[PDB]
Amino acid sequence: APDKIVLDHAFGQTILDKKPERVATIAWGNHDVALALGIVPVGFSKANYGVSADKGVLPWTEEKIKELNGKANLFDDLDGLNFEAISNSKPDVILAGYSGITKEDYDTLSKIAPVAAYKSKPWQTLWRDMIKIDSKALGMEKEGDELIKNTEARISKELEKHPEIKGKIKGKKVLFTMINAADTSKFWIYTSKDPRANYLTDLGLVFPESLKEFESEDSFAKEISAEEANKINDADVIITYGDDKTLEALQKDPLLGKINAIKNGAVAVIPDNTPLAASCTPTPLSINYTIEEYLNLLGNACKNAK
Ligand SMILES: [Cl-]
Ligand SMILES: [Cl-]
Repeated sequence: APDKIVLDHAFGQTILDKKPERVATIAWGNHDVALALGIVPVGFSKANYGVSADKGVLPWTEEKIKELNGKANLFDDLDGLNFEAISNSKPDVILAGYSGITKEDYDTLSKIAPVAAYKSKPWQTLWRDMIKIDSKALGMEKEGDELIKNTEARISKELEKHPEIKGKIKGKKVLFTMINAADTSKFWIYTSKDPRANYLTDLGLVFPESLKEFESEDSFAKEISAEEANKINDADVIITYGDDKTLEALQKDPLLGKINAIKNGAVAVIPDNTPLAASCTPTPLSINYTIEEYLNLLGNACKNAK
C-alpha cells in the first residue's frame, strides 16, 4: 500500500486494490496457509482423505481454527467446485495457489473475487511456493516469508532431535510412488515438481538419477510400466501409500519383487486414508503435526537400504 497487489499466474494476472479481509480458499492445503498466518477462512474446501467427510477437516487444520476461536466453514465441494457456496461466503479473495483449476474454473471464480492461481501447471506447487503465492494475495508476503523460515526451523529441530534418523536418511535416494499391489502392471512415480516428492528433500533425502527420465513439465506424476521397473534399481528407498499387506505383496510380486528397494524391504508404507497419508503433501500446519511420525517411518524404512 498504496501499491495494488499484482499476481502473475497460469491464467494471466490478478489485481487487488487493497488487502482482502474475507478469505476463501479452495483445493488442498491453501486454507492452512491462511490459518498459519492467523486468519480463519470464510470458507474452504472439504476433505475426505484422512478424515470422514462428515467431519470434513483434517486434525491440524481443526486445531488451528480452534486456537483462533473460529469455526470451520466448509464448502460442500467434494464432487467439484461449488460456485454457489463460494459466492455465498462473500469473499474478497480466493486462494488457489496449489490447485487443479481449469481456465473455465478460473473465469467463473474470478467473477466472484480475485483468484490467486498456481504459476504454471495444475497441482505443481511446492509447499514454500504455495505459501508465497497464497500469502502474496493476502498482502502478507513478508509474513509468508517468516512462516517459511519458521517451518524450516521446525523441520531442522525435529531432525536434530533424532540424530540417528537424520543420519540414516541423509543422502538416501528416494522415490515417492503409488503402487497398487493388486495390479503391478503399471504404477506411478511422483515427479520433482510434486510437493510430496520435493518435501522428501527438505528432510535430507535426494532423488535418484532415474527420476530425471520420468520428468515432464506436463504433470506431477508419471505412469510407469512394470517393464521399466529395472530403471529404478538406483533408489535406496521407495515410499508408497498402502496397508499391512503392501510390503509382503510387493516382495512376492513376480514383476516388481526383484527391484532393489523392494527386495531389501526398504519400502516406507504410508497407511492409506490416515492423517499421516494426507500430510504427505505438506502444509505449514501439517508439518508440525506429523513430522516426528513421518521421520520415524522413513527412518525405519531406510535402515533396510542396501
Ligand atoms: Cl483438493
Ligand atoms: Cl497466529
